Amino acid sequence: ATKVVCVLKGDGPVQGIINFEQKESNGPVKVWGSIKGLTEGLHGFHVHEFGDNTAGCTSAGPHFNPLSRKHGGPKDEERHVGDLGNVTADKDGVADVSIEDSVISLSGDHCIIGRTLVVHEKADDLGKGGNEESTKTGNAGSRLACGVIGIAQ
Amino acid sequence: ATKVVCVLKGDGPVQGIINFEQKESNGPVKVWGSIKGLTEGLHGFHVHEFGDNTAGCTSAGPHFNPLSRKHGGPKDEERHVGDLGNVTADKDGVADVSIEDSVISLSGDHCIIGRTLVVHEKADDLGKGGNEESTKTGNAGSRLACGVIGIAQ
Ligand SMILES: O=C(Nc1ccccc1)c1ccccc1[SeH]
Ligand SMILES: O=C(Nc1ccccc1)c1ccccc1[SeH]
Ligand SMILES: [Zn+2]
Ligand SMILES: [Zn+2]
Repeated sequence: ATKVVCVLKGDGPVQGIINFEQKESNGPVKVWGSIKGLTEGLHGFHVHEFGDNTAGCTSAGPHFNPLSRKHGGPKDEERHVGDLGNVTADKDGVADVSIEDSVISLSGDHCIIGRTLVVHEKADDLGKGGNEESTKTGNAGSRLACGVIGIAQ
Repeated sequence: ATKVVCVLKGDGPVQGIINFEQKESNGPVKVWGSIKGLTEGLHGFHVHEFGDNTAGCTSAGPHFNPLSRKHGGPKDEERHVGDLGNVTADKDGVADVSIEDSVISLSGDHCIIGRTLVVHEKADDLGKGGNEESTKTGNAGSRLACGVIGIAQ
């Protein structure tokens, strides 16, 4: 019943449209849409803390982390609320996105409305890279495109 | 205290940053920042319903209007929640924005988080233009720049 949407833009050629939908407050969020202009393979896919694009995607701050946990894959107990893991771009540079997540929400204290969705330069190592940056960002590199997560029709 | 922010971008040169601060729930909201690339004079300045940028500023929908009223100035009893009236571009094309509104909120029913701020091509006539368009849009014309209203540090 709660419908939200995010348009991903950055300096470069990466852009996309991601829909979010949640039927029950406590229940899962379906995340789906398309992203084009990516390099083929995995790209880190995260909700960042701030709906702030004042200095581009950098202003968005870290992965949304209300419970002060270390970075992980979406399936781990130890993760950021914003840890949606990876999306996969085909050879034409298009990632078809379809995720269900039960840690993000479109209501309550884990609500992601007014926060930033970011698609990253390279693979999220899901906290398994064996360095400090692995358990903070997943070493997914720079922020290619982002947008503020907003209420849709 | 809640702090939110909006970056205004469009197809032309209008660019700006607008901060929103509310110290207590259903308290007044301070709106302040800077917009540049505006023609000298009054520009309609409204929160629109949808934080949806899929089709540029057009997909923002109409003025945020949860109480199903007609368009007016921010000081009118008959207004949209999104009716913030006008901002003034000086002779350099810069609008230094500073508004206090008690109808918009950053919590509860009148909350503008995940909605869209739009600066318009022309003056908001505050519903006194003597036509249908006046009682819906204030004849503010086209959407020069918009942004989704997001959570700030
Ligand atoms: O809904 C929100 N909070 C909220 C907090 C506690 C209980 C119920 C609801 C919210 C606040 C800001 C932005 C977006 C949302 Se969804
Ligand atoms: O505030 C929100 N929910 C909410 C829930 C319970 C009490 C008060 C408020 C909210 C939801 C979506 C967007 C923005 C806000 Se501010
Ligand atoms: Zn993380
Ligand atoms: Zn209006």
